[PDB]
Amino acid sequence: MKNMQRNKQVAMGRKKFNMDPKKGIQFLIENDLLKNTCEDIAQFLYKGEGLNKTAIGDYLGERDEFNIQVLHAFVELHEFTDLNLVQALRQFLWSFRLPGEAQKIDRMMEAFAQRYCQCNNGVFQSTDTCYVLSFAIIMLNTSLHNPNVKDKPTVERFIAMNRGINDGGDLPEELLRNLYESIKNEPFKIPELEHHHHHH
Repeated sequence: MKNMQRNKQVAMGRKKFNMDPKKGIQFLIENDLLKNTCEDIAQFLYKGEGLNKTAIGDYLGERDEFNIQVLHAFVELHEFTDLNLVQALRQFLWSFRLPGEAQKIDRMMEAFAQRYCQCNNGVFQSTDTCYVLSFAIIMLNTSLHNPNVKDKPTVERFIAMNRGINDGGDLPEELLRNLYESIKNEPFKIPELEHHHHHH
């Protein structure tokens, strides 16, 4: 029952963000409860233990000066080390909103695979494949289930892109069918989704 010091901090921390973003952080970083220099700021700011989505978002998806460092710091806090490339490109652009559309995701992707490689390390050749491939899928899903991009690509086409972008990786065909399956079978993606608006 005796409320531990740490617990008391975690609570007050969430409150800050609720009133204003970057407040809960400065607290832990000011009280030594956290490690500044974009070290721990990643494991926390990136998500935290109940941080306001609107807050973390405003900090992730704009520009700033220090923020850019927080993102580059650690690129593996999207809970998908054992999930898969595609599956990651499905649900990983919410809780913040990416205003502008296809334009910033490019850079964010280069660094995405550049650090996320840890998830596999050797599976996607090195890193280039992980990046170039990632986008290939982001487009697939989009064109797949989109009103402004009514196309509905096929698994074959993907393989057509993989068999060349890999630069030698090749990647099992069966894997391409499963990785792409996560999409066709589990549509939806970047913000501004239908999310079943018909609900009257």
